[PDB]
Amino acid sequence: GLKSAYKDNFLIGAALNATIASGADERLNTLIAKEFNSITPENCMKWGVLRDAQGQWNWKDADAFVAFGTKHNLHMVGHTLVWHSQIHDEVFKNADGSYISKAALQKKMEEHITTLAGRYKGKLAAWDVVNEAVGDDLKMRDSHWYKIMGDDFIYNAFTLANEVDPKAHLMYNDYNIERTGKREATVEMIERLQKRGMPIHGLGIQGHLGIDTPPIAEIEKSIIAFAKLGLRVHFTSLDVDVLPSVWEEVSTRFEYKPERDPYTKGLPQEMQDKLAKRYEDLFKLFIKHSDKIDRATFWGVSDDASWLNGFPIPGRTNYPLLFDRKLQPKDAYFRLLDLKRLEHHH
Ligand SMILES: OC[C@@H]1O[C@@H](O[C@@H]2[C@@H](O)[C@H](O[C@@H]3CO[C@H](O)[C@H](O)[C@H]3O)OC[C@H]2O)[C@H](O)[C@H]1O
Ligand SMILES: [Cl-]
Ligand SMILES: [Mg+2]
Repeated sequence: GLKSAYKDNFLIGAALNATIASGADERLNTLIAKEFNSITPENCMKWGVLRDAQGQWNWKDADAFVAFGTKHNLHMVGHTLVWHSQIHDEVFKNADGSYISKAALQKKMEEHITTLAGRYKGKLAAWDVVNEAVGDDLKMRDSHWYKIMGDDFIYNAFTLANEVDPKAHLMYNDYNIERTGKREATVEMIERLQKRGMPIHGLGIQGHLGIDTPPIAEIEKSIIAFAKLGLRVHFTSLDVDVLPSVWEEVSTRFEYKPERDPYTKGLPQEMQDKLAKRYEDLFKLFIKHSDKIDRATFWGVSDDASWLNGFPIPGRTNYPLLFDRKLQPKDAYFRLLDLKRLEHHH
């Protein structure tokens, strides 16, 4: 499978939802063991999913994920310690809406990281310590984290994670950093935190790509720029959106319309071909820069369980991954295998 074909290049990973990570699906257990040598929990280690609004913890799904990776001897990436999404407003705010102090939030971060990264110390090889800190306007994202703590929210998150599990490979992770503008803003931020002595080992490019954009050349610039920071590059959340885009009026663009969901009956072969060529282009690039890249993780296993079916428009039928809704490999899968099977060396 993919993991074996790409053995000499990088890990091949998948994000697993809680149903998959339970181990109850024999067909996926088989598929995953064959294809992937790394996994990431799709949701269960996120603050607002793992904990309730009162801060109470429920380990069932997170433990099941770690048990699954241990059972199958898979490299495991924790996702994610500090992020502005899927986290209760109660972490940051009093019931009246007012923000708590920097000191009070720091205490909460310390408790969260110490507990979560501590539980799985030595079991998870890597952590997405901070996710999505640069805004799409290229300034620091105006989250509660940032408004209360400043850039110390990032510095302190990495410091704490490194104290709790000194052996973990600590990553900053973001989307659209394949693109000019955000790439450079991210480079500058990381540069300035590295200067301050922040422990950081890796840089995650999410890789939520469109069928057309961004071009390979922009992605290449990012691989090269982030590697120059002395960081290992990971592609963390790969998928290819094949459906009409709403990214380019502004307030109805997220509503369901049938014209924006044109493949409910199946993805036609011509689009299968385009999708296969797009993934092939991408993996050619990755192979080219295998010296800089530790991992390529897909944000799901099969198309039936992709988040892009419901984002950014609820209820669509998307086709973003390497396995179809019956778990059969798509044409894109075979193009990826052929890149390695037919590789030329001395
Ligand atoms: O519809 C219910 C549920 O939604 C899906 O999970 C979503 C995640 O996949 C999503 O992951 C983020 C994707 O963007 C970035 O890569 C980020 O780093 C990821 O955490 O987060 C929102 C979730 O709703 C599941 O597919 C499905 O069961
Ligand atoms: Cl899940
Ligand atoms: Mg282990």
